[PDB]
Amino acid sequence: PDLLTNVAENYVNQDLFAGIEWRIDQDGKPIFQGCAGVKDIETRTFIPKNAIYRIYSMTKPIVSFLAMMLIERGVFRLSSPIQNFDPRFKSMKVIDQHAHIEPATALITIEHLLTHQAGFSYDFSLGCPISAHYRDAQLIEDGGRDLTDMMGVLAELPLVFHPGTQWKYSISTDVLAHIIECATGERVDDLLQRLIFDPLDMQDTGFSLPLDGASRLMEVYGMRSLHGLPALKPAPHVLVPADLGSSHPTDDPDFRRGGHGLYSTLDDYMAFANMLLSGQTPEGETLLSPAVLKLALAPRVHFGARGMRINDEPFAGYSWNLLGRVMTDVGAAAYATHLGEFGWSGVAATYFWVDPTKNMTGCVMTQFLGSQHPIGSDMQAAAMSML
Amino acid sequence: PDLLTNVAENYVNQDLFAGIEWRIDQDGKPIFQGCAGVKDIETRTFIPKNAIYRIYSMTKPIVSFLAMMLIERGVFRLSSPIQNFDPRFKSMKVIDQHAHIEPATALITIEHLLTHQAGFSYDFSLGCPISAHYRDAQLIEDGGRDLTDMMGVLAELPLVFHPGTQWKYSISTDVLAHIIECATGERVDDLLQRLIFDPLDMQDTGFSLPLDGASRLMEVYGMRSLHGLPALKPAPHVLVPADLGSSHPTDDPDFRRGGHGLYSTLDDYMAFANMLLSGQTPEGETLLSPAVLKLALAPRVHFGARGMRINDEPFAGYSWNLLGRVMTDVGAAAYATHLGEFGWSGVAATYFWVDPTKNMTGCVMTQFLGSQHPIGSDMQAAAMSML
Ligand SMILES: CCOC(=O)[C@@H](C)c1cccc(C(=O)c2ccccc2)c1
Ligand SMILES: CCOC(=O)[C@@H](C)c1cccc(C(=O)c2ccccc2)c1
Repeated sequence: PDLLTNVAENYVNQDLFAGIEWRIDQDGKPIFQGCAGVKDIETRTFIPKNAIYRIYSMTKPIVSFLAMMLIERGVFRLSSPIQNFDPRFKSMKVIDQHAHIEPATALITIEHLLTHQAGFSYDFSLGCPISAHYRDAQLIEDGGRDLTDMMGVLAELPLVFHPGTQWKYSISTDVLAHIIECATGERVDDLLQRLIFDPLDMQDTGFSLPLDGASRLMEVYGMRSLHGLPALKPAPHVLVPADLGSSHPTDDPDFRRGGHGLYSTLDDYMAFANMLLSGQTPEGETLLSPAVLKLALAPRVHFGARGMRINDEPFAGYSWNLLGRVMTDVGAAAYATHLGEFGWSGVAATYFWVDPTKNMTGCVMTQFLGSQHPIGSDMQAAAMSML
Repeated sequence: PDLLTNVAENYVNQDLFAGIEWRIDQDGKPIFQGCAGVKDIETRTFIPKNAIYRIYSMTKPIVSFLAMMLIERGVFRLSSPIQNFDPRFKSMKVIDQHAHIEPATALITIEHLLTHQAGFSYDFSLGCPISAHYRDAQLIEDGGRDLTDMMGVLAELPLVFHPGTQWKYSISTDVLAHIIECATGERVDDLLQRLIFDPLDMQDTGFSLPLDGASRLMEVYGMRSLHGLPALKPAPHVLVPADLGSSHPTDDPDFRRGGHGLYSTLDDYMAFANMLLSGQTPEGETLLSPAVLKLALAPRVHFGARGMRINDEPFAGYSWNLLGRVMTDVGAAAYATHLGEFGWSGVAATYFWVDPTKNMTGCVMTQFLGSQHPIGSDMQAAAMSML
């Protein structure tokens, strides 16, 4: 039966999500799709055609893919030290949980940024030795700050381990977007437009709403913590509209980031996901050669018995490649999948996957910040059970 | 029986040493003393009255004692970073045996210099990752270069471990002499004269010969390796005059060092050794307080299974304090001693000890570079056996 509809309708009928859309493609054509709920519970307006979602860290596979294209074109290489493009990242320091600070003993490379092994942290990282200083600097909160300037502020702060020696999910994709700009002399949003969005016909994807976009933007629900102080336990899961402060502008022509900030649609993101099965547009144009796509997807960071964790949340059986998660042990997995399934997700509960063993892609779009309910994994599992 | 004479005479009669003097004091007055052999085997001139010896690293306890006086007087402290006095030692790097170089993760302190834990090495260190670059720079060989200038060259080279983390006998006492000059605005030789030599009436001790000193200087025998390349096995122990090149001038008024370079006499060095029993001159003037002398003599570096070693030669049962060796386990010792016996020695086979349990001091003066025979320890053992 249609387990995907069941999952989505149950979430809407339990007042856990306002509105959900999903699509599963196989061999580049839709095989399951649906929608549940509404654009916003306040007016119960129906989900519009080509509804728009804040995809947060589903920005990261796109920016990472751009970096792989630029590696293929010779702009830089995985081993390139980022200080060669921005000397503000020369002479980094490292801080630990015992207040000890010392010089970094390795240079940060492009590969370190793509694997979150550079030693950067994130503003909302609970218990982190440096996240308090990120929050004081408002690195994430101040979305009106130009990327180039935010990077100058970040560069003055210490790392939390020596580059290459550990893994911690981080602001490093934003550093990557910035280093792309340094290396090319172009803006990351223009490069994304020319190299990825326009060839794949992702006309609704970008760091600002399209002209007719305000009426299609889905409402975002959830509770962002006071002052950005990382919470010690989950807030109650309640459909209250979320206040984004100045972190996620809708119409700032200079807003651009590497780790979040894109708006997109279900249809646009599926075009990107389907492309990742081959590296080609549907017309057959190559965005990334098979050899470099294989380089990008191969498991690259392997985890100990604790596994891959973000703020202590597990990604069971997943390793990390240059674009995001990749399933490397079905026997350790916590929900239905196949070896080699890859993809990523965002904090407003958007989720996608690519499953090469089934020539399958899937994406769930919704807007709930810090959900206590893993809707993305639930929908993936339903789709796996159906195919 | 006079074991000391028997040892010394056997060494002279076996053509191993040209000339030997010794004196052992108890309670500040001589109990055993003697001489054997000649000033030089070429003319067989007898050892002159107030014969002069190149004491090499028996310079180090003198310069270290000076540093303790300056600590007592508030000039600097054990924890003082040396870069505060000479910024050429900011931003040190560390090299390892696998060609890897990285920034030092700790600042070098005065204490590190006094304990040879700063990470410096020495030109003649066999197998050392950096000693080839010391030799290329001629740090030891170029005795005509001003101390201040040698330090500038040394400061550009990497350490061989992070400061504080290991022990390696080193050029750090020369760094200490230079930092003393930076901290005080005075020259180390003027400070030694005023603070130590003049109070102890050590009128023949200094970095150049007295005006009547040339005829009193003992000839120096042995083989220095060609180009300074550290030898893979001992050279034959043969009494041939040694060529010191420009490493050890006799009449350069600006030659001064921390780790070697002093000329002295048996009588002068015994005045210094006897003072180390109390921190006082024989007239009762305090050069160093009892509390700071105890701080200087307390065992400070402890060694693992292989023990304290220099170029793989062992100092069995010895630990390191701020002035040199200190006996911390008679059950591990390789020759007669008592708990707390301390002192040092030099590469031309001069040797001294202070034994607080016996209120005893002893010194052996001779001139043979890189002796295969441990004459100093043999004479200490003889004297211990005669009490
Ligand atoms: C998936 C992408 O989200 C991120 O990981 C970073 C980029 C991010 C960026 C901007 C805003 C937020 C939050 O609003 C938030 C974070 C943690 C808990 C509750 C809310 C998070
Ligand atoms: C005790 C003080 O030894 C030193 O610190 C330096 C000043 C030194 C200076 C000049 C010559 C030598 C050697 O002749 C030698 C070194 C190693 C092996 C064999 C011979 C050593």
